[PDB]
Amino acid sequence: PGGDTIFGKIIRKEIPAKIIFEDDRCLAFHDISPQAPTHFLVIPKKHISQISVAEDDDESLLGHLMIVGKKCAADLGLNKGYRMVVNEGSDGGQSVYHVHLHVLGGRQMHWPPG
Amino acid sequence: RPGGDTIFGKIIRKEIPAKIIFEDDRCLAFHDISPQAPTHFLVIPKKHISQISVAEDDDESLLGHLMIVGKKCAADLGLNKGYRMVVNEGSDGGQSVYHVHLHVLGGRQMHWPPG
Ligand SMILES: Nc1ncnc2c1ncn2[C@@H]1O[C@H](COP(=O)(O)O)[C@@H](O)[C@H]1O
Repeated sequence: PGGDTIFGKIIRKEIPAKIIFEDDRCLAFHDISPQAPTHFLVIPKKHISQISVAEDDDESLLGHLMIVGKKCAADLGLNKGYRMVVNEGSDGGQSVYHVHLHVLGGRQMHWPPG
Repeated sequence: RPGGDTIFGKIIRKEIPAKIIFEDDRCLAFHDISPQAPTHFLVIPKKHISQISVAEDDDESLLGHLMIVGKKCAADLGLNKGYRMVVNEGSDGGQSVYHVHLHVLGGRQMHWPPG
């Protein structure tokens, strides 16, 4: 349950993380390697390894990650905006094979997005 | 009006041209006019939502649908080595069109940080 990645360990509370929000199906916490003054992740508790293998039934859950992300961003005072990112695979630069939504703010985000 | 006032609303109603990848009752996927990767397209809802920060709770399935369509289009376009999904919110996010949309970029190595 939670999967065999470091994010699984975080979900199971086996290793520490700075948790922002939790409910019965997702978890939001600050990234250990922040790329902006505010940088956190929203992850599902269901182990979906990558967005490319998500099913149609996961539709509401994925949207839930975004809504939680939006709400956490507001709570963290990101009133000038932010960027949401999902990485897939090698080219996408996905670092952990557990689906995660990046939320970055507190500075001007630039273009291209990597 | 169905689709809203932005240029994306006009694309939805076929009033200005677009290179469309996928269309159903809830969304539309089309190629970006200023690609930042060899493949770069957008997935947008047909319902006008100005930005992700004002999305409502019952917009959850719709937002998730954008992602599912995004990943399916990516697969259909042969992005087998991966891709990056992006949502720009507000000034710090660099948002320029205030109709919610998901970027999907691939066909090259994406770098970190993501802007
Ligand atoms: N007529 C158009 N057709 C397709 N893509 C567009 C059009 N106008 C703007 N875009 C793209 O939409 C995005 C809007 O910027 P942003 O709001 O930061 O995502 C940019 O990537 C633009 O290149």
